[PDB]
Amino acid sequence: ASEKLTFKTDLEKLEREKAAQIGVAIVDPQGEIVAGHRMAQRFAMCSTFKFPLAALVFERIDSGTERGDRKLSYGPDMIVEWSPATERFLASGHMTVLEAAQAAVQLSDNGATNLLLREIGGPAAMTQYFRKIGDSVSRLDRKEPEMGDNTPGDLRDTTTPIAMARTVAKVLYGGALTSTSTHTIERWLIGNQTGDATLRAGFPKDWVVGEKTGTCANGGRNDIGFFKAQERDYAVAVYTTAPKLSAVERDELVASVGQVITQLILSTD
Repeated sequence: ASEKLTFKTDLEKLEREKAAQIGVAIVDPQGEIVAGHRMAQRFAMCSTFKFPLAALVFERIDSGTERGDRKLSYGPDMIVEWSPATERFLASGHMTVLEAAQAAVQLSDNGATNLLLREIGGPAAMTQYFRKIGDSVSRLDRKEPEMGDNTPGDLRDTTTPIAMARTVAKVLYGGALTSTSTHTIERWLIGNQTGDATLRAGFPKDWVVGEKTGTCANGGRNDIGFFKAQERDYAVAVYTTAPKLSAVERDELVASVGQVITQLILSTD
């Protein structure tokens, strides 16, 4: 209670001084709440949905309705803003399911994400997967990049911190995927290339951390994932809205939230 009050007060200070709204949820591996802030306020998911999308793909691999080495053909029509791996593989004419999923998770590659969405039935099928694993909140309505428009008040392409944190825990800890598929996605999250300056920059350097970032128009900056601290496993979701901050200052904001999280966790002994 005392620690939870410091958590709240310190996030409210960041919110007030950075003119930002901060949504956080921390859950244990079974989805029980450790701490939260605006945890049931809706925020645009931005690229954070690419981690659940990968989980959906591995579920189809686990079930035999997809194969990771299946070649997904495409042309230049699939290149959109921020498609670094898709652009590199374009001349070869395809990416495999697994290549696309790894680029979506680790580089946030939009073309690779849309390639997978083409294959699994689109935003509706992403939403259906959320519902299947117990998430009645998260919804994908659009492909990239327009799903990141983050029009104020729009409930399309949103989640809440608590719903997403519980989805992360379900995927990583609650048996949604085989051990092999779970480990593959865990390692992709640890080796993510886009999160060096966000949440994991605010955590102690010996905590094992893996996460997926998101950036939206109108000041969305998010980071979801998992961390292992003091031999305890957690799932975490951070969504922020800071319209007036610079991109670097939003990075710093999420890292600061990581520090506030750390101080709560360390006050469990």
